[PDB]
Amino acid sequence: MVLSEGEWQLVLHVWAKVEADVAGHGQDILIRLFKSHPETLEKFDRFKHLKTEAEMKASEDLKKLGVTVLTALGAILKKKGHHEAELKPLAQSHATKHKIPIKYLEFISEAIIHVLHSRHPGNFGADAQGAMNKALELFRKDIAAKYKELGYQG
Ligand code: HEM
Repeated sequence: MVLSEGEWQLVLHVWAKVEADVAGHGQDILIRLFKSHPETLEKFDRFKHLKTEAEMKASEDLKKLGVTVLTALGAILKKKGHHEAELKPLAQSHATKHKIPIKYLEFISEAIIHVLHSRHPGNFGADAQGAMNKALELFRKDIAAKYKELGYQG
């Protein structure tokens, strides 16, 4: 699928806001995912044991992961669709080391949208949410295609 430039602009304008606090937004997102869809936590051997939201917030390693994930995502969004080189390593580890089904990539997309909507209401009205949704769907479509070539199809 293809985003127009005005859609990419809506995406990169709210992302610029996220980028003022990457660690705080990575924390919010992962916790939202884990609270909404607890089964997802089972994929993380390093964080599997965290029992409450308070322990998740206090986890220094979970914060460092959140930074790593948002940074990789940010790098993809900034390519505005031309993200074939960035997607390759990401799809290989998520398909063959981590084994993350597309369904879980849908769950984290929903958590990203939930946190931007709560934190950036002024820069995340309906049009901007529509554009971010389209960018994450494009992401998911391209990753699923890569999964299939890799032998996983998730
Ligand atoms: C926006 C979508 C996502 C992005 C950009 C992303 C990015 C990354 C990156 C950059 C790393 C470290 C390098 C690597 O192992 O490839 C990582 C690790 C990992 N990811 Fe993802 N990921 C995403 C979605 C998810 C989801 C939905 C799951 C599970 C429900 C997941 C599970 C994991 C696990 C288990 C690891 C290893 C973490 C650790 O170091 O202990 N990922 N991810």
